[PDB]
Order: sequence, then C-alpha cells, then structure tokens
Amino acid sequence: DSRAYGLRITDMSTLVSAVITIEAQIWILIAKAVTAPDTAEESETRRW
RNA sequence: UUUUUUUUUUUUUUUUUUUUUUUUUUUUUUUUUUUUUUUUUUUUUUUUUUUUUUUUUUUUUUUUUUUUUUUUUUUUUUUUUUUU
Repeated sequence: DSRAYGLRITDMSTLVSAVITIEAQIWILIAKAVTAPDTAEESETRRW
C-alpha cells in the first residue's frame, strides 16, 4: 500500500502493530530461505 | 408419610430282679563205649647298539556415492422439568 510508506506514526499502539507486521513478514522467510528459496511464496503466503 | 398381626389353655411320684452249692498233691526218662603223627614237588639254560627325512622359491597401494525442494491456526454440543 503506497499510503503505508508516507504514513505518520505518533501513537505507540499503531507503531507496535506496524512493527510486528514488518517483523512477522520477515520471519516467514526463514522457514524456506535456504532449503528451497525459489519454490517459496506458496507456504509464505499461506503463513501470512 | 401412614393404614396387618403380635397373653394364656398338654403332660410331668412309685410298683422287676439282685447270697451260696464244680474241680484244684504225686507216680516217665536223665554216666560211658568212634576216630584223631608222617610219607609229593620246589636252582639255571631266549632276546635285548646303530643304519630315513628334516633351508628357501606365491600374493599383499589407490580408482563409487555421500546439501536442499511436502504438510503442519480455527469453525459441533455442553441449565432445568418423575417419584420420594
């Protein structure tokens, strides 16, 4: 979402929720990062 | 919840028998008579050293493979209604 980039954050509640989504989406990749990175994006989408 | 019954009535002394009578000493036999020394045999005569063989002759490095590829949240139900 283009609005998610230039978004002003001042509430701690919004920052925490925003951070986890960035954290969670990164942590999905570790499951299939070295085994079969090319064949990913199927289980990763399922996890998301 | 509960509804019955739940005293007693007979009999219950005794009657026989219960001393004793036989037998119960003894009579045989019961010493002994044989046999019972000895007569053979009983030294020895073979054999008994030795004669083979007995070193050795092969082989004995190595040649493959040896990462991974899926899945992995959840979706129902869950008071009671008698009798006593």
